[PDB]
Amino acid sequence: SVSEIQLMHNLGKHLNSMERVEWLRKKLQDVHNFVAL
Repeated sequence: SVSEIQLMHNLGKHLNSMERVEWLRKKLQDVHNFVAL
């Protein structure tokens, strides 16, 4: 897409408002491990 670099157009699986709040819930069990398991 065009203009996809606004902070890398702060993209993350099309992170929206309800996706960023759930994102943060996943980043809570990630910031001290960084593993998808």
